[PDB]
Amino acid sequence: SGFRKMAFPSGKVEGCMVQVTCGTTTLNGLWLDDVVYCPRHVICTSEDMLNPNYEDLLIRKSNHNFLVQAGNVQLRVIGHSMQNCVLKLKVDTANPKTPKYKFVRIQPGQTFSVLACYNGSPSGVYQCAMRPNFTIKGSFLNGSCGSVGFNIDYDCVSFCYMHHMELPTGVHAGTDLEGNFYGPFVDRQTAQAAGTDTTITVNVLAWLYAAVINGDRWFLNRFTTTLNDFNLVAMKYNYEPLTQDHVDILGPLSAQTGIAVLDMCASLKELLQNGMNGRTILGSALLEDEFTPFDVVRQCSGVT
Amino acid sequence: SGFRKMAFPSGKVEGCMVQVTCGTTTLNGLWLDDVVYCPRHVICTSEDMLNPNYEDLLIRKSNHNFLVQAGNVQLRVIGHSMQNCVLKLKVDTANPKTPKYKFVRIQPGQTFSVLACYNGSPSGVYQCAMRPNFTIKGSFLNGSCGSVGFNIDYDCVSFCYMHHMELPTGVHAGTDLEGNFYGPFVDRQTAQAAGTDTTITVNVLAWLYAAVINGDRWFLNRFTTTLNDFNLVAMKYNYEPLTQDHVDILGPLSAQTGIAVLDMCASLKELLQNGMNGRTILGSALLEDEFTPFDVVRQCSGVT
Ligand SMILES: CC(=O)NCc1cc(Cl)cc(CC(=O)Nc2cnccc2C)c1
Ligand SMILES: CC(=O)NCc1cc(Cl)cc(CC(=O)Nc2cnccc2C)c1
Repeated sequence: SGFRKMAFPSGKVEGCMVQVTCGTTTLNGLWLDDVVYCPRHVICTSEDMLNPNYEDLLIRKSNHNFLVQAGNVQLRVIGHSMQNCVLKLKVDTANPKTPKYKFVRIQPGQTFSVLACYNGSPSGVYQCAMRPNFTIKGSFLNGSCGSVGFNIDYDCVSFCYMHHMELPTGVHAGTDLEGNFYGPFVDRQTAQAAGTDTTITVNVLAWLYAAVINGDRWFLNRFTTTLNDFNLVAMKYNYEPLTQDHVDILGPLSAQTGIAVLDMCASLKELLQNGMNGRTILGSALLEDEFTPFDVVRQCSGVT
Repeated sequence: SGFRKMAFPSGKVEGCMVQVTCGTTTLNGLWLDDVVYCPRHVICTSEDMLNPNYEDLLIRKSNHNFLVQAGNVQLRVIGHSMQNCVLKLKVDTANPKTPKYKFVRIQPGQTFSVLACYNGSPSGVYQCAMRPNFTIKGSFLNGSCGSVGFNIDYDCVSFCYMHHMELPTGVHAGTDLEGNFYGPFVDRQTAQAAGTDTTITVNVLAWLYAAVINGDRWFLNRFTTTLNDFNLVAMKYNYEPLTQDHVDILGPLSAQTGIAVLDMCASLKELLQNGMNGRTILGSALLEDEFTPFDVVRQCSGVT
């Protein structure tokens, strides 16, 4: 028993982290096979960052201008190319620690582990979610760019995120491993609207199932609701509309606890309308939305 | 910016995890050098666990009865011994992935990362604190015994905890790497009083400094307090008494933000007496006590 915001073990990813330096800028790179992936703003100076012409900036750079260091050993760069907002640096050596991996574009509401890195070295690992507005509420400082988000299935690391920037609002923006930003964000120092964020309804319900599994049951009630009535409440409280697909993904949790999804929705409805009344659920005084139904099942069953 | 419950990167510890089987019981072991450390209840059966005579149970076991598997390879056991509540299995091979390490007995209120494991394989990593009552509020299931807690300083892994059991109250108990339980707990199936827990006052103040650093300042007020007046409030709310040593450890955070410790105590006092009023601090609706002042400095400065 017990429920924690658990991250995947970071070992397979620690072995891929490298430091990439170009000109005066140093950030993190991801070494998989003979390729190092890193944000393309590594080629910019502070003056360049207001409206950088990346194509022009990259033209002034040669393979020898990108300094890639893995721990203490220097990697030899034999090719460079830009794909969307990432640079792909071909190196003459395949990373001997390359795990089985995939590049995936996660959906908003999905979660992943982030290995925060500075100068190619890891500092910590934390679990987070891609917000409905495509930002991530992370913990990142200057030099953390190039840190990656990932998931792990048995032996395969699915890389889903690469950190690029912090918005003026303190939230974080980045790309998939093909360099496509999640959201409307561009890699330039300009005003950027993050957009209205909502609460991940299906995740809150999953976390309510995790609470029941771990003995926290005070919020269960004698009521039920319908998808339409629950969605009127979700609208009022900036919760994502719950769909039949969400109800279906909650099936395993509904089967394990014997609490129908719509009965759990009525608990969520009462909690939204009345609050916690000074009480807690799984050590939290607010409704947690950074656990997917899959995360709850994985943690409550002990999948390694 | 941003503040997260961040764990240390788990790689150095993943490389030490092994599976230990004895009789019908399988749990996790920690392979450092030519020694595998694991909970001594690995030698018990379910009937034995009510009042096990460990010395007698271990006498019926030989080196060949302890099956130690590292990934997919079997380790040869050449010695076995019991030290307090841990078994030390000498193996004929030193772990090639043994990091630089120390065995440390952490103090209550200190934090550490836990690498939860099942059958010698890691499932996740989370940050937690040794509660003042010497329990840990973790996420552990059957088979997680032997999972370890640790801290990392540059290249040295300080092992501080080994998971042994779950109390009937759902909280977790375990030992240092010498087999000494933290707290009054014994490794037997009996009633065990966890004892009154308190809130780690110095950690809440550190987290209040982290909040100011990251823009959350709504709780700052026009008031100050004294150590004695603040401690009367801490008593009333089951908060640990704040001492001059705590004030001193908060010095770096006080220097960085320019907010005197006693002024921050007056903010904490007002928050304890009036609550959050439906607001949040660093995404939390309650006062967080699982970040030490050192954790705050490390995260806010990006130490790798
Ligand atoms: C406001 C802003 O940062 N816009 C321009 C911009 C656009 C890009 Cl592609 C990159 C950067 C640097 C950057 O944001 N780094 C960073 C990352 N995470 C935490 C803290 C920092 C300082 C800056
Ligand atoms: C109530 C109780 O567990 N007492 C006896 C006892 C004492 C000891 Cl040394 C060990 C065990 C097993 C045990 O608690 N395992 C476990 C660990 N973490 C999470 C879930 C589980 C089931 C059992």
